[PDB]
Order: sequence, then structure tokens, then C-alpha cells
Amino acid sequence: HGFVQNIVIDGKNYGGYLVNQYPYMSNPPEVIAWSTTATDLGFVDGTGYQTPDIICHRGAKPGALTAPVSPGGTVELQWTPWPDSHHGPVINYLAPCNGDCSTVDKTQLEFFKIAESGLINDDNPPGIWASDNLIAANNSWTVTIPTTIAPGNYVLRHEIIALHSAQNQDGAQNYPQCINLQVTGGGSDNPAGTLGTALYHDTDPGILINIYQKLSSYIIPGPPLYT
Ligand SMILES: *[C@@H]1O[C@H](CO)[C@@H](O)[C@H](O)[C@H]1NC(C)=O
Ligand SMILES: [Cu+2]
Repeated sequence: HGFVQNIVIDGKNYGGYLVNQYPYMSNPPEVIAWSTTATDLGFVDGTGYQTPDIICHRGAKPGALTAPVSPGGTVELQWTPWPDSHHGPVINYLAPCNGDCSTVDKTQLEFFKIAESGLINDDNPPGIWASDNLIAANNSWTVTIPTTIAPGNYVLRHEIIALHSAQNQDGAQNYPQCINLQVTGGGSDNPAGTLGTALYHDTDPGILINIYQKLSSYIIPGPPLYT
């Protein structure tokens, strides 16, 4: 359980969607982060993979604001403290807004994977995962925006998948957090994109998995990494 509390871009903080404050406020502030109804600080499990909830989390609506990023710039997402128990991958996608992200139909967004990190070491099962790298970095993740994509407005879909309960059907816990970015620079690629509801299926090999046993490999879920 947790959420993204702050985003650092080009030397300033953009405050996150504080899901334990703003849903209680009823005139809440404009941010680059999507609003959600996930006030339990919880997840979308396999029952929700073909519902709109998987796209940017339960009940999500676009952020009003968009943050500009320098060409090949960093976006640092700062989480609430991630529990060591919640081992699993950290995955990052962009989808083009083709206009103001604040007005997109989330159900039409087509994501391409720009970064993935999975099982790092398995010397002591359940091992060390991208989620453990996030904890070791004091609960932040750094995303480098590619220089090779067409600039424009994009949703960054940033996600931890916790696998501590994932040996059961629908046990994996997805924690997507979306923010609005203005990608800048000279790129031209329009990578093939995947609908939110086709990212994951509840029987995928990196989704329905016992992490407590020795693992020889881990297949990071979702569509193929764009390079
Ligand atoms: C996180 O930062 C705090 C100090 O603010 C420190 O005490 C902690 O050990 C840091 N780093 C890691 C790897 O946990
Ligand atoms: Cu949890």
C-alpha cells in the first residue's frame, strides 16, 4: 500500500495527488497527477485488468496540469514508504494525449513501455526486486524520457506490481500512478501502443507466480519495451 506523493522535474517539486487528503476536500487543488478514488492506498488486482481502473488506478480522472520535461530529462517519482514485503517489478509507460492531457478519454490511451525493472537478485528468495531498488533509493524512482519519441503531451503511467500474494489467481497487486508530461525535443518515433485493458492478464507468467520459491527467470509483465 502506498502512492506517489511528489514528482521532481528540472529542479522543482510538482505535488502529487495526495489520495489520503484531496478526496476529503471537495474543492481540491489542480496538480499534474491524476485524481483517483483509491483512498485505501490499495491496488487494482487481476479482477480489474480489463476494467478502466487498471489504466490510471480506481476512478481515475486526468490531472488539470502538465509538467514540461527537458529533452531526455528525468522525472523522479517519490512514493510513501514502500513495504519490503511488496516485492515486484516497477514499470513505466507513456501514452500520447494528442492534445491537452487534462481532456483525454483514458479508455482510448495506447501505452508504450519505456522502462521495466524486475527480479534483480534471487540469492535469498523471495529476492531483491525493482520495488527493493525503490526502497533503497528512499522510495523514489527516476524515469528518463526517451529523446527518440515525437514530442507532445503524454500520460506517464508509473507502476509497482506487488507479488507477495501472487501465487493465487488475482493475487498480484497493481499500483499505477499517472502524471501529465509535456515531452520536448527533436524525436519522431510514434511507438506501437497497447490499450490499458490489454497491458496485463491475470494468468501472465510474471503475474500468477510464487516468488517465495527459487526463480530461474522473471518475465516482466506488459507489452514489449520500446527502444
Ligand atoms: C534514507 O534517508 C534517511 C535520511 O533522511 C536515512 O536515514 C536512510 O538510511 C536513507 N537511505 C536508505 C538507503 O535507506
Ligand atoms: Cu499493500
